[PDB]
Amino acid sequence: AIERRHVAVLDSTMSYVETGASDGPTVLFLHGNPTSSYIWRNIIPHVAPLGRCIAPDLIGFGQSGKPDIDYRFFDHVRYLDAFIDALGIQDVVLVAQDWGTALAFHLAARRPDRVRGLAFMEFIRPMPTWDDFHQRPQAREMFKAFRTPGVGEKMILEDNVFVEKVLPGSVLRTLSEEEMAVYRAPFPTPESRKPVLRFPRELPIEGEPADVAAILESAHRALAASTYPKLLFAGDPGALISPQAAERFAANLKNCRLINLGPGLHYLQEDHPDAIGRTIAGWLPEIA
Repeated sequence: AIERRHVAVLDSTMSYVETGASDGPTVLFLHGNPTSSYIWRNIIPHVAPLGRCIAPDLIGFGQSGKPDIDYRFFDHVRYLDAFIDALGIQDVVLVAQDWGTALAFHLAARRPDRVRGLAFMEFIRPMPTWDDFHQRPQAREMFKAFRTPGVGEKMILEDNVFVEKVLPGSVLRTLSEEEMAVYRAPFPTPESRKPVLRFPRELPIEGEPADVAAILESAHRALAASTYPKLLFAGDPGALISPQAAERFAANLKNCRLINLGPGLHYLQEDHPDAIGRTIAGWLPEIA
């Protein structure tokens, strides 16, 4: 009982995977850069017996449409909101990673009524300095380059380094040639890679861009006050989130359980699908 579908959204379409009607909650899975619903493929089967799983491809990613837009964070907000409306999704449990977490936090800040729980990992937070981005200095230098005009275009649009090198580089196991062919499929041309280049330029680092920084600071205030149940997964060493930062974050949030998965980098779904899926499955009955 699983299907890839498409739905008209604003000026385009979005693709999504759906497991269909369930007596349990609706569970909305949100990927980040430069992945798609595909990253949840080994996790969703653990959750499907307990809830209706919906995993969209963000606009410009996966099998979603490629409209002529900027692909800013605010564009993703609008397309995801319209996706939610088009499917009639109401109460939801959010499962999110990377930019999917920023979308989840901003959704919960505006519509707290609807958010019944949040399982998250490797999340976006305002970063006052570059030392607050990532944990390895060579990664900081690379993302500084992505954020530099001209240089980032060459690296991401022309050479496709985010898909071809950064993605497999932040998985401990080796992604197979067939897995990489799926991950590369949305991005055959420099033009198609525009969303992949815009995302790192949206990261709120040193207060810039100021519009994203302010919106995510507000979303984090709402998250800190919120009372819905939460699961925070973390790897060692992780990438955006160190083990120490994850422990402090989960300790300070309300109703938040920390799951230390063990050795892992950024794309934790690729190294720990059973642990993530089984843990979410065991936690959903607390929500219902």
